[PDB]
Amino acid sequence: LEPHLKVTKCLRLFNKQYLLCVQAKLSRPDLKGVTEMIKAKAILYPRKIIGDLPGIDVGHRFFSRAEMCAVGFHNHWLNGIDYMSMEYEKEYSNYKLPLAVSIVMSGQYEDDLDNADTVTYTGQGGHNLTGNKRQIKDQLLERGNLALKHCCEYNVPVRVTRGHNCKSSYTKRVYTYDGLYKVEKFWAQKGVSGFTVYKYRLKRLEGQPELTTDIEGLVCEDISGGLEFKGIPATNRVDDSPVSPTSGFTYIKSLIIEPNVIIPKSSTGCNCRGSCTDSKKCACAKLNGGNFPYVDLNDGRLIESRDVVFECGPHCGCGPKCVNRTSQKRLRFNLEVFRSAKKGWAVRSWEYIPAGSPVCEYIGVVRRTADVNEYIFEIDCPEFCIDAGSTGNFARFINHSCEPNLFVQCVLSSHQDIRLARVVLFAADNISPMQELTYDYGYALDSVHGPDGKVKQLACYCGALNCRKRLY
DNA sequence: GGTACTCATCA
DNA sequence: TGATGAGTACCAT
Ligand SMILES: Nc1ncnc2c1ncn2[C@@H]1O[C@H](CSCC[C@H](N)C(=O)O)[C@@H](O)[C@H]1O
Ligand SMILES: [Zn+2]
Ligand SMILES: [Zn+2]
Ligand SMILES: [Zn+2]
Ligand SMILES: [Zn+2]
Repeated sequence: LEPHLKVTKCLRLFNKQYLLCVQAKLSRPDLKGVTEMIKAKAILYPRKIIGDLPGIDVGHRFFSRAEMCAVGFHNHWLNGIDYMSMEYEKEYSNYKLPLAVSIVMSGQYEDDLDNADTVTYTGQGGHNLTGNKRQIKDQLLERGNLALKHCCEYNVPVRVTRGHNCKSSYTKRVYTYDGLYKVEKFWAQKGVSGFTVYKYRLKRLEGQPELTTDIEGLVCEDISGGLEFKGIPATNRVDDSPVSPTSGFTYIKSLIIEPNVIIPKSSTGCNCRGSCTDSKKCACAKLNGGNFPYVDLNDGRLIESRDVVFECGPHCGCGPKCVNRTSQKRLRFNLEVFRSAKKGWAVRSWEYIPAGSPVCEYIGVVRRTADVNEYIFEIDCPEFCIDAGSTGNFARFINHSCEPNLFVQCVLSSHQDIRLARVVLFAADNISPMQELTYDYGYALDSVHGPDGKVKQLACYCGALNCRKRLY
């Protein structure tokens, strides 16, 4: 129902198509992903819209031009100016068409001038796509240039999105929707390359979140023992307790099996050598239904959720680099444990996390549920659970949300007993720096009874729009 | 139907 | 570094 959720699910569907095209090794799988979205009538906003799109807030970060196409936010994958064609002329009979609704500024036009709240934006045309990429002939008042002129004359604002470079390993560039701007005036003049260009002076409208630019409270330098490949610092700027999240608690990197929990028969595994790449020859690809569930992109991303993923294991002939061991690899991201206002400790990332990336296995002591307060994860892909109450990895610090950005994935690798699957958290969405990582704990309402005559209730503080207000 | 256009993306 | 990329937008040589 709710538009932010619609946007989320559209973007997840695009990400699925994208990764499937990457697996098929198709040219420009981003664009192919869009074509698949069009075929499936899955473009969220299939017609042009003036102003804001519901579910797309000012500040929204897009991870490719293609994503913007998938949502319907900006319909060309290349073109800087998106406008209503003459098809829209009866719908908007009092405006003069064409009429622009969205522009992208990515530093490609030498005449562009970016001063944040004020922008001088170059029209389209005569722009070289090959070479030093300069203007190579005069522009005229046509196409997008006309569209922008009409915006100026009819007081129709345009959405403005900026491309930004990232020094991250996995995402090279991001596009931020920076809000509505009015087209104040336009004119022709000689550009820096000596040919005529049209220029559009844009001024950011008020009534919007401010444009923004861009270790305090450290309580522990690395909550792992140096056991994670990337250290995980902890902070507390909520109060000044000097207490670390590690007090009382022993960080571990591998599961601990309680003595009365059975150790199932080891998986037979595959006979591939080095890395598994041929899905015909690989028994582990066969277990998954014939294809690998992970794609070899950004050190391994899960294409889509499954009842269970079958990874290579102890007896496979392949080494640790195998893409079908994706969730077994080193922590890829710089993370931080921080004190939340009302949920206790919480986890966020300092880096971008691509959708489908593994975040972590839930590590703790595996116990029979019959033998077992707030750090237990039942394995239900329930006879067995993972207890991180006294020992575990960082997973136990991740909070619940009614609108999460991580999801739970069961993985079999050491053995084939589904009751004892590994529990692994993957990014459901593309996650930006400093966003809290969360998953849905999945408790039923009124499942919990206090030791007396009361249903026991626990308030949710996830802050989501559709919060429902109770963990249970 | 025919096609000129184009502010990305790939190590 | 540049070759490709595909959904138009508009005319229908
Ligand atoms: N969305 C949410 N709202 C309120 N409390 C939450 C919450 N998500 C997690 N919690 C709290 O965190 C517990 C899960 S363990 C998660 C780590 C915990 N926040 C800590 O400080 O160690 C829950 O029992 C609950 O007390
Ligand atoms: Zn393998
Ligand atoms: Zn194999
Ligand atoms: Zn294998
Ligand atoms: Zn909630």
